[PDB]
Amino acid sequence: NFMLNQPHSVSESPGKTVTISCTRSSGNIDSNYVQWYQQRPGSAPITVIYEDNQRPSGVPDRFAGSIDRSSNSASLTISGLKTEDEADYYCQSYDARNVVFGGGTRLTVL
Amino acid sequence: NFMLNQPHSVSESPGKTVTISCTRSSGNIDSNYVQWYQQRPGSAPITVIYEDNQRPSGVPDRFAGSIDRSSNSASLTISGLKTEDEADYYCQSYDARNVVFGGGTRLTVLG
Repeated sequence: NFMLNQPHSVSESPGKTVTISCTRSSGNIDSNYVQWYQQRPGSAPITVIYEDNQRPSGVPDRFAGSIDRSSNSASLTISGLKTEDEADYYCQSYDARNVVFGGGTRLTVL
Repeated sequence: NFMLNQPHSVSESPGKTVTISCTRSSGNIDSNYVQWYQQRPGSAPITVIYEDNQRPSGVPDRFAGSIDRSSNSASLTISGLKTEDEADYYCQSYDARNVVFGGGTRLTVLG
């Protein structure tokens, strides 16, 4: 088993870039795919990144996923922030007998 | 290209067994693994079921995943219902390689 640790929240201005990171506590981050989910409270989550850095159809190119083996973390970078981007972001990966989610990062667009 | 439709709300008394459906709009429900996530207020989702009926350790056997091919859907059944089970439940599967989520179901324990 392992944990995916990410900041409770982060704030940034519209038009700017923000990076939300997810650190895996044990085992190598590159051991399994990392997904990034966007959820606006009251609605189901939406996949913005799957398999570390692949954006599904219909997701703006302003979203990009990356993996950093040196820090054993995954990052979601959102450029040109739009108000609509305000939402909670959860990273997720696979362990052995479970799917583990990060605590989620509340992104506030000032 | 498909959607995973679930009932918006479901309610049941404590102690009883509640079933939450997840219906795939197109393509066989059994052609890709279905996961079930439990999301309590202001917190992160947790996996209660993965690969159709697998329970990670920690999750009570009170939760069970199943597949009904006649209604092309997956179901999460929760027995010994407790007020603590109240939360939003999301089913999830794969379209190509993308992760598709169900609309979600608000489970209220009328108790």
